[PDB]
Amino acid sequence: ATVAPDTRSLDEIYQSALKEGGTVTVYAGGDVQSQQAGFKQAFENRFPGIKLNVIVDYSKYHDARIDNQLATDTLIPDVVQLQTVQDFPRWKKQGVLLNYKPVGWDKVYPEFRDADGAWIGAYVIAFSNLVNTQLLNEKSWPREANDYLRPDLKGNLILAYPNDDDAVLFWYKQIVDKYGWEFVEKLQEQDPVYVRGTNVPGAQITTGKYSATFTSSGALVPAAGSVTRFVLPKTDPFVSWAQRAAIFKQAKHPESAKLYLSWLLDPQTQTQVSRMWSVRTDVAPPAGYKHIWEYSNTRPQAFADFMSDRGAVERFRAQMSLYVGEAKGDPTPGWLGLHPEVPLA
Ligand SMILES: [Mg+2]
Repeated sequence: ATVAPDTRSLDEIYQSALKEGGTVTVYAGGDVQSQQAGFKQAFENRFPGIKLNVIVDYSKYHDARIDNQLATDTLIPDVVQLQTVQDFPRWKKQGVLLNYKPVGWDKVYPEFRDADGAWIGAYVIAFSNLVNTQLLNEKSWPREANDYLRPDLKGNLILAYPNDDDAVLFWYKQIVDKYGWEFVEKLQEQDPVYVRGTNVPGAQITTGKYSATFTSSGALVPAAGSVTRFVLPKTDPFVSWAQRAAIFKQAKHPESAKLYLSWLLDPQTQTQVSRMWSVRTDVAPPAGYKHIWEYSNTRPQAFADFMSDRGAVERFRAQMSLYVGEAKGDPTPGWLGLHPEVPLA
């Protein structure tokens, strides 16, 4: 089906959405439900009477959950938004996605959108250095990969399990490409602490238990008095991608789903709610930064290309497992089962 970019205002979409019962359900990729709390609060304040029933789980479990619900005709969500970006062209070809070009679709950087409107990049996430600014002075913030091998960072590092999250894994793929397996070998001698949940390193660094990590997201504009800082490398690669979102063809609440996606793309949402880069060409990067596509030391399309070859990803993941061990501990989102209809208690 051929569609044109939505020309309606948010309020015009919103009045139309209100007829649907006052709830839109979103299966969103993430480590913990709290990561979506800001979006939920902003959305529900902006559109009174419509609840953003967003449900967080690892992307690698949400996509399987959607595949199984499709197979059994028990589909629950209106919208899916994940970092497993290779799923979206597959679901498109399967015919289960609603072609919709949201408000602002024309301004989305072309590689961050499906040409027919089958899916859209919602916002940009990047994984790189996160440092404790009270433990480390600015001149000593580690920024390059080999900075983490210096003696005064031994025992002071906490890291997300690369074998539990493919975006984390891709950071290592790039670094091994450049510096070889010797980097991973030397890194283990630093006695890093590995954890599940990409939220956890930043959480424990904030409390002062660790000094730094190199596979974390973070605010480009930190809040006043923040003890942490997201810091890019000067030269070394970092990971970035556009989180992908789509509406299902069988969505029970298509107008509300449309509202959500159009709201995500709004310039205010892109700069005031989303905490990193925007997918839009007409949205200024935060002061001090360039557009994500202007950094020579990251390539969002490289993550997508990586994720398309499951065999290559698996082989690299398995080798990393031999260096860091099996991913230990409980899954941070909790265990949602096959048919979560609301967030966990
Ligand atoms: Mg030792």
